[PDB]
Amino acid sequence: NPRTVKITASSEETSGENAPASFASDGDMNTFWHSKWSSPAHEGPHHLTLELDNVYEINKVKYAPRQDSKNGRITGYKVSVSLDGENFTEVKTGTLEDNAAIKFIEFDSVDAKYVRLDVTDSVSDQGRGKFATAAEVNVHG
Ligand SMILES: OC[C@H]1O[C@@H](O)[C@H](O)[C@@H](O)[C@H]1O
Ligand SMILES: [Ca+2]
Repeated sequence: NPRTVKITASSEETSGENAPASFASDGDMNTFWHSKWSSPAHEGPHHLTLELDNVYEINKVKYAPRQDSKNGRITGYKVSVSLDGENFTEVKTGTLEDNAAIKFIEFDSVDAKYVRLDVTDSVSDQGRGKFATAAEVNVHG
């Protein structure tokens, strides 16, 4: 029910491959957002912010890792909510297992128009923290 109308990111890759932030919001597990890795690489801090079409009561973020590589797989996160897009309130901080499984970050119900996923840690095939990727990210109530 919470519907993402817009997604913005710290950075995105569109030169070395086509991996824009919108690819984290397109319902397709075969497309991923990637932080900019082509020179000059953006090495963080990485984040993804979802703008919803209304204020929703939310209690879960789904984070589906890219399925073809561990590059940018998020292992450390903060989730924050906002009504205006500038003033955020942290609702959850934690770690995520280093595997390709869809992750479900759960917290007490809270109103949000914007949901920001800040990366505090990530892994790579090779590395830590340099990249961030997501096949899909969305929010649920
Ligand atoms: O160096 C970063 C890059 O590494 C590549 O091997 C991978 O195909 C890209 O998606 C990107 O993660
Ligand atoms: Ca996708």
